[PDB]
Order: sequence, then C-alpha cells, then structure tokens
Amino acid sequence: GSHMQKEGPEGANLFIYHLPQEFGDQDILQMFMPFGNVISAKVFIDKQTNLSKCFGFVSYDNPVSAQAAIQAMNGFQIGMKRLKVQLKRSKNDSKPY
Repeated sequence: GSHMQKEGPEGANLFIYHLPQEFGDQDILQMFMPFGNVISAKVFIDKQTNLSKCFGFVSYDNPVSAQAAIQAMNGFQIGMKRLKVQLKRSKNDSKPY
C-alpha cells in the first residue's frame, strides 16, 4: 500500500529543479527517456503559497548514464528559467539561495 518514495540508487542520483512553464511532472517522464529508463518522480513545489523552491529528484538504472546526461542539460536555459544539475552532493537545503 504505502511505500516510501524511491530515490535513485548507488551511483546515479539526478535532482531536476527550476523547470520552465512547459516542463512539469507528467512531462518529466517524456524528455529524459531516450538517454535511459524512468523509475519514480514527484515535484515538491508547495502549490498554495509559492515560496522559491521548485525542487525535484529521479531514479536512473546504472552509473554509465549519470555522467552522460548530467553535463548535456547543465546551464542551457529553457525560456525565462535556467536548469542547474549535479552528482548527489551532501543534502543540506531545499531552497535555490
């Protein structure tokens, strides 16, 4: 029934934050798919108050796919918002700055 949220395993760890107005949750499964398989996602943006967050996470099979997408989607802006992404570094915060 109730299961804990599946985070990426040993070696691949992908957090996608700061998605543009056409990127979003049912579409996260859509554009990342030919570079490798989906396992679980949800966007925690607290929808009723809109405090800066827009913070994400996702599960990819095995580490030969970590480093091959982690740099093709870094810094290329889509629209009025920019995408910044990295290997799982020590989790201390859930705000941009």
